[PDB]
Amino acid sequence: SKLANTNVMVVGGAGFVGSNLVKRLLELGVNQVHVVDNLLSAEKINVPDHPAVRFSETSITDDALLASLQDEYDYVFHLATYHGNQSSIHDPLADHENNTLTTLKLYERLKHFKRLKKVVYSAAGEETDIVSLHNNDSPYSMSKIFGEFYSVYYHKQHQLPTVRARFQNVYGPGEILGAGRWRGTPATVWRNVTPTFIYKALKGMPLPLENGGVATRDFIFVEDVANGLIACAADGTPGGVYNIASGKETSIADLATKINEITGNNTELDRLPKRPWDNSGSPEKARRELGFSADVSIDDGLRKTIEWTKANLAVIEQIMRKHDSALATY
Amino acid sequence: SKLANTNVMVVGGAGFVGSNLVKRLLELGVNQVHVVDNLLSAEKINVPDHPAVRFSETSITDDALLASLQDEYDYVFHLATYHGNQSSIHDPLADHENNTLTTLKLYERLKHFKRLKKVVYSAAGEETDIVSLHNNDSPYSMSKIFGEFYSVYYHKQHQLPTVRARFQNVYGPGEILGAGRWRGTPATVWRNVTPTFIYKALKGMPLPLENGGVATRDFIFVEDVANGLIACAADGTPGGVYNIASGKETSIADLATKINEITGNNTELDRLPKRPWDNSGSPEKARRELGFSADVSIDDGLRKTIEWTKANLAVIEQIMRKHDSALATY
Ligand SMILES: NC(=O)c1ccc[n+]([C@@H]2O[C@H](COP(=O)([O-])OP(=O)(O)OC[C@H]3O[C@@H](n4cnc5c(N)ncnc54)[C@H](O)[C@@H]3O)[C@@H](O)[C@H]2O)c1
Ligand SMILES: NC(=O)c1ccc[n+]([C@@H]2O[C@H](COP(=O)([O-])OP(=O)(O)OC[C@H]3O[C@@H](n4cnc5c(N)ncnc54)[C@H](O)[C@@H]3O)[C@@H](O)[C@H]2O)c1
Repeated sequence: SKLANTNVMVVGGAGFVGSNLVKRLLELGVNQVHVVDNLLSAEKINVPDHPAVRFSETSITDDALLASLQDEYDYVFHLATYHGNQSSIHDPLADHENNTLTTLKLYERLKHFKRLKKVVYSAAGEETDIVSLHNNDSPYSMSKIFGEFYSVYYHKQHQLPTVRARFQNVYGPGEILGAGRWRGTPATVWRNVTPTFIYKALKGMPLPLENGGVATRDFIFVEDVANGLIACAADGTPGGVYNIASGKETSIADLATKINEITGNNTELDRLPKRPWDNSGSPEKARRELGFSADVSIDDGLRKTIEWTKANLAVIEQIMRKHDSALATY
Repeated sequence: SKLANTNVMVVGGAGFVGSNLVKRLLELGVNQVHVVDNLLSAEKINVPDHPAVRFSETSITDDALLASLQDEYDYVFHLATYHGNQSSIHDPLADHENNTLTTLKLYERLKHFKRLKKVVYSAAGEETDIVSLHNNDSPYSMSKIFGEFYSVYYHKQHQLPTVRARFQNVYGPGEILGAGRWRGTPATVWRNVTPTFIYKALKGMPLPLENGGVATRDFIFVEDVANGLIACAADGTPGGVYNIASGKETSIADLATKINEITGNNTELDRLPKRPWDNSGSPEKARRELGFSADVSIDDGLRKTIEWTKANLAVIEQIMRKHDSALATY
């Protein structure tokens, strides 16, 4: 691997995608991983106790931390965000600090570093660089896009070797319901459909389907996402963008169906047939240019995710329970 | 006028466009104007000593000021920026604070105000709401676009009655060379081609043309811009965008030629013929929907601007001279 024996920074490295990227980097034989993470939406147990892992429990927007940074990194993965859509809507200023300003202050610091081979930014999901002012359901979605603007600017103006990796609907081990601090809404606990469904199935309760589960999504397993981020780092064109995607869609009804089959959850599912009006990212560029393919099936990824959830269920419950009081008063 | 007897806030109201908008608002018989301006790129003499004008010499990002704001405004004009392209490139963080965060914190505060009929945002120049990640020569240009994203979001999510007014190449009385603090580069003094040309012509010196002055621009007189902003306030569709534009292009060679004719500047101009490759915003929407037309000719506007510059030349020179030391060491 081009990443063997390298020094890498993972901003947001204690998070869901981050922690899995860190695991993989260590597997690939990196020299050092510097995790920078304020634990706003993460648990310390998702960092490793590793001699190669240095952990700064600090915001990447902290001026002292930024000024302390040395030109000793080959690669930077910028994965920090304000998790997620619902939280951002609740408090756009909390989102801005942890989602927009993060990227700007990081790049501003990194712009004169010469050891950097690649700076990989996790963007929201061929690849086009045209955007509408009207997309944008949340401050979160806007912050993600702003990070792409910054990634293009810093490349053009300062030759910062940025690569934007667009993904969506990641799932897998290491996504903990209720991870971090209360960010204003029940989505702090119920972060995403897949871990919510897995948790509820493991507890033997009915999976709540919205509108018969007709919505489809391209789910991608987190270990494929980690490998895709690494491919972007190694071989992605500076200034460029790649979809990191499975190219396969699964209905929420089928997601639920599979989670129930795997867990043994015997409870009813109110599912409806999908109609053309219910749903009216290509992986080709990454495949062709980076040799990257996200090949873990929804069935295999779900099994792995459920296995991890089962093994860590008590810990996850203790973490969920810290938000009981905020949940009850929401 | 719909603005007669209203309470209006002008963020950035001590500036070039702002001060002229304030003058016009007072002419239209507004009840109160609250100018909020940190004077970062403005002079106090551009505010009026008026019983109707309240001046807060404070950033619009100041938390105390924001929390102090009352639901007592009919109209808000958000004209603050970090002046301008060159400065923003020099210090993207200074730009962010005074160009991106300004809009976000303002809107976040204004979002539950009920007396607001319109919030008018000065954007950078039919009207489309699709943008490229690759436009964007500066952090300034990105901040302007981000403000449009915010203006659309806050309208959709919170019914904030935003109107984006896109203009460019404003000129006229009240633009003072060297206004405000040093923002890192000589552009602090030499702000824009028109006042630079007028100042130099009045001093009897050769106007410096770049590449024979083949570049063309749609110049618009500041009093037309003020009236256009007022039309947006009165009649602009919430969530909407309008070009505020003359629809007429002038070459920098012709700009220079006219300034020399008006001032009597007898010095040479190195001008070249414009070729098709030298230059390879429609006013129709504003005309049709708002009854607005920017009809002041380049010849008439230049005369008015030169007259004002002549009358205030000593004051402008004293203001320019404060940057002598920063100029000499740049
Ligand atoms: N999971 C998905 O389906 C998905 C989809 C598209 C894009 N993304 C992007 O992937 C990246 C990782 O997201 P995730 O799903 O792992 O969520 P996450 O919340 O688990 O991870 C983000 C991490 O950023 C950290 N963080 C927040 N503010 C910080 C700050 N100021 N300084 C340093 N760290 C800070 C959090 O504590 C957390 O560990 C994000 O940039 C996100 O927007 C995720
Ligand atoms: N003049 C043009 O050709 C042009 C073209 C397109 C758009 N605009 C836009 O028009 C608006 C006015 O620009 P201008 O040309 O009058 O420049 P300007 O610099 O004279 O005015 C901007 C004002 O904002 C103030 N300001 C800066 N930071 C502030 C803050 N944090 N809080 C409150 N006030 C702050 C400055 O002190 C200044 O008075 C801007 O939004 C600008 O981006 C101007």
